[PDB]
Amino acid sequence: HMKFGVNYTPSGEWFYTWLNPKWEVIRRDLAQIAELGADHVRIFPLWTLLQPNRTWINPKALADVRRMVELGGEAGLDVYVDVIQGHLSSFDFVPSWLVSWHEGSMFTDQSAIEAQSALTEAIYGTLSDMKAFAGLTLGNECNQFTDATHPRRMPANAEQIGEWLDTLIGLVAKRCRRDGRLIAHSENDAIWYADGHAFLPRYASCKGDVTTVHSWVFNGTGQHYGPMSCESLGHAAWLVELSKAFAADPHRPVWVQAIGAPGNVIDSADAPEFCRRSIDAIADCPDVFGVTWWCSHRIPSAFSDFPFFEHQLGLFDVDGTLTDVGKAFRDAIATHRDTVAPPRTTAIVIPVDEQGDPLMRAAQAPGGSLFEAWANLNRQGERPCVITSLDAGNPAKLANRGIVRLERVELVAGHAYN
Amino acid sequence: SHMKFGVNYTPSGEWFYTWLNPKWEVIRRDLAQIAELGADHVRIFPLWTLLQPNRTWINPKALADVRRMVELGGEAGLDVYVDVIQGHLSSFDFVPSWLVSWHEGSMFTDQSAIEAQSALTEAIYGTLSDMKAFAGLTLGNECNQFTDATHPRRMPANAEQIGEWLDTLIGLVAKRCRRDGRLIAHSENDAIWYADGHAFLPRYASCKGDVTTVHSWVFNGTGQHYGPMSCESLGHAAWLVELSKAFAADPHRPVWVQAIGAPGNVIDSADAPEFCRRSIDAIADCPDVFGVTWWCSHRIPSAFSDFPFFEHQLGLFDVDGTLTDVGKAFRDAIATHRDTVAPPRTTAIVIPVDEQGDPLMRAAQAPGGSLFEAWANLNRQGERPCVITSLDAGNPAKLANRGIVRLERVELVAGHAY
Repeated sequence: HMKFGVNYTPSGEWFYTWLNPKWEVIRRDLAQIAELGADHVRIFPLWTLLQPNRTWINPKALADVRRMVELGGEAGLDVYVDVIQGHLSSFDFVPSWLVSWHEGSMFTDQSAIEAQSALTEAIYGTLSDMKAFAGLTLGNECNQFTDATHPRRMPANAEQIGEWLDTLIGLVAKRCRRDGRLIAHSENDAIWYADGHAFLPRYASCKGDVTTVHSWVFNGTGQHYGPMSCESLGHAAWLVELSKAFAADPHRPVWVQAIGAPGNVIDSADAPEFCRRSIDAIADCPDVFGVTWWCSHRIPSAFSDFPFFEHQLGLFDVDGTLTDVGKAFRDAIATHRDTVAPPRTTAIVIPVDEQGDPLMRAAQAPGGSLFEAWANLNRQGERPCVITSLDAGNPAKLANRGIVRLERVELVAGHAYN
Repeated sequence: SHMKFGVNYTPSGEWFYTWLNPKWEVIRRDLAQIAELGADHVRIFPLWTLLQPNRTWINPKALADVRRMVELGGEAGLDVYVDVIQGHLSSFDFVPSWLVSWHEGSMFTDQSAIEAQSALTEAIYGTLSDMKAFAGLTLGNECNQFTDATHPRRMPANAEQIGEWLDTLIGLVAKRCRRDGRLIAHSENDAIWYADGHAFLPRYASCKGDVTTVHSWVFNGTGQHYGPMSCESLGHAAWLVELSKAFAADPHRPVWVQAIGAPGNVIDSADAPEFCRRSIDAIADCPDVFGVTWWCSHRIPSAFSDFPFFEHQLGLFDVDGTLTDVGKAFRDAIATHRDTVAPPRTTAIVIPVDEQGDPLMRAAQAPGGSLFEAWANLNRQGERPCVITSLDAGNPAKLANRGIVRLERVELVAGHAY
């Protein structure tokens, strides 16, 4: 059955609380999350505090991560830790030894990679004795650093990205398997949607233990089709099913690791229903690892330079009370506690090259022919899945997935995306 | 008319990374060691990233840690000077997340950033204002390095905007400083004296704030072009003292040698004690010297990476806490010059300036330039030269106020050693 969790934004001080955590408030924060019926949280230490020198990891920062995990467990939550932030809510947190006079690419500078390796090992080893420590993600949407849009871009080609993922995941993959924990990585949706982007779809769907997707309908979907359109309400289920096309394993779990109802496209009055119906569509996709809502506690209004909608994403308001979206999410957990999605047997076909990479990612981005073909089949009640053209010509893969019907469409780029 | 003697305080063991979790018993021992030298003050350096992690939130714990370090300085018998904005330390930039990449801005021209720096200056002064040991503030360590074209993530500004930035931040506390008995200053690296085209102008250091600050580092081409133990190198700090007075409106304005060391990349380790003694000998023969503040107290531990190597040796106390040979020289220099009063300097070299009092050619007063060598040659000859501008040379009142009786002129010949 699906797991239900929340991305943990500390009340009152946000991630600025890591300098001097208020453990009694954090204990209360985590207790509130558990009261929703959530079974896990995802937490975010800051790279700048963890590793202020390339060869010195701050022991107090590690002990603070340990204490937050410990409090998560005492609240009855499994705790997932993102190692490298890196990036959170429009802000970059990059240690001084990788900035300006020391500027470097985290993806290709060998000394930086060895530092990220040491940090990954230090986080795992710090937490490894804890019953509540459930697994690690390399870091939140690290691919945003290498995208051509980034104003201080860290360069990398696709081969170097694959090596970066393999290096860091390979440090802990064996331990995670024998310990019963998970190792994953996380990209924003440029990996699915942006042609020329150095993170490739198959990286998300084949590397690490589960696929992560982050579903944000401010990516042009809500603006182009309407915030409460089938395209918008189904966007998270679309990412789940799209991602499986690029998976070698036919029942690999897909983790909707971040999803929210962004107020820059969805009116606040629609956000509870956006939450309920988005989770309804996700729950009708097989093999969903879980849904992790963004986020637990609203950002205090005294903090500046956030995009305004980021402040409202919290399930709990600044005074600690449960919002209407929080109620919807609580109710969605109860609704889908034991939901089992039936197999999906009609697949749309993604044309790919001989390496299994899309001929045109823009066609599966919002506004694209493949995006809309899936959305139309979904609106017609046909419950589509997604396959590549390579797999379409392999009956063993089709049989293992139960696919009996194939729908094909031409490649047409969308222009609604970002 | 007596010089103060102090040390720039680099915390033992953890360097400025100690601000994450200060080891107060070690810091107390650090400051007692500095006082044991006979030093009467320290200069301390909080980190901007920890003080102000959001544009509109200053972290109260970071403020309380600054207050506690000042308190321990006082308990050691030291006056404490605080640099507000780092900003820049020993090749590293510490710039908060809200002023980088997606949030990239210039601290010199972005009005909302200027208002944040104002709030931080006021918060630091106000936190420390009731403390007997708090002796004054500098806006920040060598902030001009952020606007130089050499900087790889330059914060733009023209010379007018730099003047406004200084006037704005200094103007916040200038009157309180005067009524309370404290000082306000600003600090630039030597590009202000040497770099043609630089938006910080010499008259800014010599007229704005209460005392002129200079940072004397003979790796700026002086040690290379003339030799590490040359007169040009041993006299370089006194040269900056006398050069700076040419651009001061106040004829007896104090000049603070706020940072000076014997950098191992140009000065042999065996020569550093004599470099310390004789540099201070030269400074002590310049009138109106506010004080000498050695860089730095405690050597950087070898476990920390990516520092220019010479930065590790600069400490008066070794990584094991024992007093180095330079520390002995500096201790002995304090005792030698406790009561040294420098006689007036009456022979002046003339700096040609435009109608605004700015050099016609800064390269001529940089290492290798005609004006640079004219002062050094007169000093080596025992002539104890001072420096005035061409505007001052044609003003009998200014000449009278400074006791200038003899003027030496040289044609402008640019240097290229800088």
